[PDB]
Amino acid sequence: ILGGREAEAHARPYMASVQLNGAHLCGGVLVAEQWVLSAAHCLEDAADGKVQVLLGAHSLSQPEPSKRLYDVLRAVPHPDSQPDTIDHDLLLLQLSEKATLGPAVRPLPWQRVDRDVAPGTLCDVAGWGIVNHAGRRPDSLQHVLLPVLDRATCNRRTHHDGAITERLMCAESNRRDSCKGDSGGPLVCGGVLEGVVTSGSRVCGNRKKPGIYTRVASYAAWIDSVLA
Ligand SMILES: Cn1cc(NC(=O)N2CCC[C@H]2C(=O)Nc2cccc(OC(F)(F)F)c2)c2ccccc21
Repeated sequence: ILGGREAEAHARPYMASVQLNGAHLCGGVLVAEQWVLSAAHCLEDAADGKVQVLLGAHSLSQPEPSKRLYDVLRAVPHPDSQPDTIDHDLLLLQLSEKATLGPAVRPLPWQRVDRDVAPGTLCDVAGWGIVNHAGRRPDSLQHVLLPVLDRATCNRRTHHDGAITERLMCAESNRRDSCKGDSGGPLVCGGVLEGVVTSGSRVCGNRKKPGIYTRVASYAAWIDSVLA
């Protein structure tokens, strides 16, 4: 997260760190007792690496009573996701058992009504991604509040030049932004999950290249099918 602040520890009990061989790789969001949603590109060339999900965390490194590292029974990328596109960039991770719930670990309600978030709506995105251009990695969860950017602006040639489909949304990226390592994490608006940070390499903090988020409401039936 660029231009953000250290999050209040455990105030986002849905927040997941998706880890590969013990290192933070991507954000994710607990959406059911046994299921974490993230981005499909996260597991590109993950091969047979050990994929785990850390729940209940603030610090990646320090002991906390609510922190638990879960193994993953199933990783389910969206069938239409592809390495060279930003489309359908969702991943569902089935934990090896249902998560132990409490004040620091709780699924987030998620949007099923397929209607756009209004431009200017202030939404929260959190993550353990890089916090500066040097690539400094924070030990603890960071967050930033970002206004939703209208799709027409986001689609201007100067911005993302027609790439933003009805299944995607954008947020402003003027100094405050998601960045490398924040992919897969949640964009939350009014206490409901609306977006998942896409996992394509994108310059961070430049107003001319807004953040892109997959609209969870557009994939409601897919999320349901995988859980079933
Ligand atoms: C906006 N933005 C999104 C990008 N993509 C992206 O993050 N990923 C693609 C799928 C995997 C994930 C990733 O690279 N994770 C990763 C890798 C190494 C360390 C690490 O820990 C960390 F963050 F440094 F603390 C995290 C991305 C990449 C570059 C620039 C902007 C970028």
